[PDB]
Amino acid sequence: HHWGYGKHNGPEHWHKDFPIAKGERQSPVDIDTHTAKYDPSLKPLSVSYDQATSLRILNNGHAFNVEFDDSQDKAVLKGGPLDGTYRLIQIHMHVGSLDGQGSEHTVDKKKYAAELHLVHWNTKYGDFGKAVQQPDGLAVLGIFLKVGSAKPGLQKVVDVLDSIKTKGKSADFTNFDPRGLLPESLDYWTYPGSLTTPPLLECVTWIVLKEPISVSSEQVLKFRKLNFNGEGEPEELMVDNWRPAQPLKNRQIKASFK
Ligand SMILES: [Co+2]
Repeated sequence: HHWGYGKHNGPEHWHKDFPIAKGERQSPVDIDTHTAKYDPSLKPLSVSYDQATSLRILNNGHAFNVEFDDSQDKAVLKGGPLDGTYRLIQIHMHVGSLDGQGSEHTVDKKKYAAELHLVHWNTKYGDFGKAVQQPDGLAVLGIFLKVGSAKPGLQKVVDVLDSIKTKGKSADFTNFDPRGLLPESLDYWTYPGSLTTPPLLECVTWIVLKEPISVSSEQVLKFRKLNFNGEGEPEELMVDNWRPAQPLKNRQIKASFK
């Protein structure tokens, strides 16, 4: 079998195949707002998704993933704690089975209904594959999801979920603007971490937005209708595909806001 989120292959088994799962810079972590350090020396975050170019959306059996053309600097992330340019390559979602869970990062132990991960990689490394092998190769943008008013930017994804219900299924997803997935405020917390799924490489500079985005009940409901399984196998709803919080160790979490 493969790694996953089930009893016999979930986050608790990962360390056997990827020993780094027990490393010193593992993600996600809990964000204790009473001890996070405000650092007024962080250049403002710069999100430039003006010429963004999405390609397709896919169900790899772990989540839905929207792939982007990262051959050029069309949709990048700079500023904040980042040095250089980071190219957006993919966006996926971690969701729960209940509104009270689903996010990977937590704030004062509170879990959100879901967490969006916008994955970017350092252009000083040539490509994603080379980037994941560097302590500062990736820059992932995390956005918490909370039930409220429907998010138009997410409705685009919601409307195609039917076509990619099972593992391995993919659909064309061009003309998708990721700007519609952001909240109003760009305030964030940041700390050095890793990928949250195998190979769990400690190559990412985490940027987690303080302000979640709102999604309607109908939308969140549709985001839980996807399947972990491939067509024809016993149906396993793709819910609770999140890795719990990991030991922060001596890492310091910094806030961009007072
Ligand atoms: Co993720």
